Amino acid sequence: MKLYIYDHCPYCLKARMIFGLKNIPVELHVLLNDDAETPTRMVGQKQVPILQKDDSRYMPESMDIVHYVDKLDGKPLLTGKRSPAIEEWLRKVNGYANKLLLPRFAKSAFDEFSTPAARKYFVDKKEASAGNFADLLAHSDGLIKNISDDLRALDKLIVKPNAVNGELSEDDIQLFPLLRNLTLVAGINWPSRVADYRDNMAKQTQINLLSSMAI
Ligand SMILES: N[C@@H](CCC(=O)N[C@@H](CS(=O)O)C(=O)NCC(=O)O)C(=O)O
Ligand SMILES: [Cl-]
Ligand SMILES: [Zn+2]
Ligand SMILES: [Zn+2]
Repeated sequence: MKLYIYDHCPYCLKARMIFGLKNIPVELHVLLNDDAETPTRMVGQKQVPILQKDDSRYMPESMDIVHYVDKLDGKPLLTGKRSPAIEEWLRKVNGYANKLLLPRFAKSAFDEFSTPAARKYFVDKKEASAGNFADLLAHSDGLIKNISDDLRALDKLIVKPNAVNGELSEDDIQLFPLLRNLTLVAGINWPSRVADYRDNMAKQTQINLLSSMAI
């Protein structure tokens, strides 16, 4: 199977997670952020992730790909209970996390931004939507405090470092991509239980953390 992604893309990360959790090999391909032609040939419009199944057919939609791959061997892993507290925490943190992440993604060495035009495409589309990146970056100190404090709240909710609610669930697929991308943010104070969850899920999923290029 092949997965066509952006490295920063949280939807893409959800799809990458399930391959890692199931120990199913997959060939990753990072598309340039401005490449409409390639995803359009596969699924009809520019979007990632895109799965190429072992029958060569292409499938879009992270939700569909996650559940397709989880069921492949008739042994689904995503069986644990959902947590309203975790889901509510994610809604709260998603209220502002992109104010930190988008301007940092635009300055980072992800392969989807490896041409100038791709990087400019991202900046032009996301500034229009999120607002002036300079202004967002000038507000970093408050935003970094807010996420450090929110992670202190999450610390008390993590049941096991291998599964947020104790058994692997839909909530791990929603939580880990956010925690992975937040390792790009220099200055966050990571509590112990959250750092262990983040590291264990990075190891299980075989998805890299971003500490080495944090800004
Ligand atoms: N409903 C789809 C959403 C994928 C999506 O919007 N992905 C974004 C990248 S993410 O970093 O925001 C995307 O494909 N953007 C490309 C564009 O809109 O030009 C799914 O669940 O897989
Ligand atoms: Cl899902
Ligand atoms: Zn994106
Ligand atoms: Zn799901």
